[PDB]
Amino acid sequence: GDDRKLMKTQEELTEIVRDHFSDMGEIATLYVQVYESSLESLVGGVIFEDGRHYTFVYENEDLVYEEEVL
Repeated sequence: GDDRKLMKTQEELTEIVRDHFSDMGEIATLYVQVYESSLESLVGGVIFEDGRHYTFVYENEDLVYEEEVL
């Protein structure tokens, strides 16, 4: 009888993404635009001081990213 499944938090999903990019440069602004309190996913891009906006999607084990270009 199975009601003890503990998942991530808005802390943890962000702390993964933050701890990652802290090892690859310096962030002007970090935030989340979309948080899954029901799954373990994280999107909100990331903005560097140096003017490098990237999108970022942590999906399970795929940590995909790309430049923001519209």
